[PDB]
Amino acid sequence: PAPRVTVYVDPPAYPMPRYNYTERWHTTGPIPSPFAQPVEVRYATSAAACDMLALIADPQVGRTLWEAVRRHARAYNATVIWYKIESGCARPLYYMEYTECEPRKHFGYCRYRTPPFWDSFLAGFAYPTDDELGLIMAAPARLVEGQYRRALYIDGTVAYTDFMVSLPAGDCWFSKLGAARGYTFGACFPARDYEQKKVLRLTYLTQYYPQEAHKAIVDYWFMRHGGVVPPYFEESKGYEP
Ligand SMILES: *[C@@H]1O[C@H](CO)[C@@H](O[C@@H]2O[C@H](CO)[C@@H](O[C@@H]3O[C@H](CO)[C@@H](O)[C@H](O)[C@H]3NC(C)=O)[C@H](O)[C@H]2NC(C)=O)[C@H](O)[C@H]1NC(C)=O
Ligand SMILES: *[C@@H]1O[C@H](CO)[C@@H](O)[C@H](O)[C@H]1NC(C)=O
Repeated sequence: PAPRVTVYVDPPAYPMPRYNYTERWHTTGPIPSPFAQPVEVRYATSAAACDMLALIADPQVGRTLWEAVRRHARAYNATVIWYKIESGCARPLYYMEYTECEPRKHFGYCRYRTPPFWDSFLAGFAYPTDDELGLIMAAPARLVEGQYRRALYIDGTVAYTDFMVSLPAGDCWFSKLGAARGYTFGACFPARDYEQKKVLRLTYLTQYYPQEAHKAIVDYWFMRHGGVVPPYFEESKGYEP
């Protein structure tokens, strides 16, 4: 019978970033609709309730930057958005804008970034993978089950991936079941609100730590309750009969 206790650990790490960039603060904008061949679907589940969950689908961004270098492109730009898809509506989860990026280097080497805009509930237990293209969730509560949509924009061109998240082991004893005032994900918006430009990022989401520190803060909380961070997160499975 495995104990359910806090454990000693070092404070959250302060990693050195990959590179120096200018952070663009206090920007807003309408988040594009997530709706409308069809979308590549993947599946993510956890064998144990206090496991880490990954949402991983290599989007082949390496090739599309290689394509741009072959056309002598001087730069590229990018936007990464996550949503929770429900009946009729979508919750915005994550927004991140990369501008003036170098295509000869690996994705993300950009002269300008916004901070990542996060849903407040989600940011307490989840952070982007190291390549900033997937998500890691640290022992999510069962209420996290659902359909998560990733939208990758390169040079204005979007590509979508869905993740069907299934959590049959239930809550973990230390899962975060709410943020302040018990709030869970933020408001679900229907397609029309997105189209009419009402889902302003600075209004519904909050600017947050870059991936290195974000991973460090959550990993610390996760580890202090006994969790082990895996050394690798494999690609999420597709549909299998
Ligand atoms: C990331 O870069 C994208 C392009 O690299 C930007 O999207 C492009 O913005 C252009 C404006 O500079 C659009 O302009 C088109 O060109 C003529 C002018 O010659 C206009 O009159 C047209 O009306 C206009 N056409 C269209 C189809 O809008 C580009 O078309 C547009 N291209 C794409 C593929 O979106 C993004 O704005 C930029 N993203 C960010 C966040 O800065
Ligand atoms: C730029 O930042 C990198 C890491 O972020 C650091 O190693 C380097 O010393 C910095 N250089 C300057 C000139 O700021």
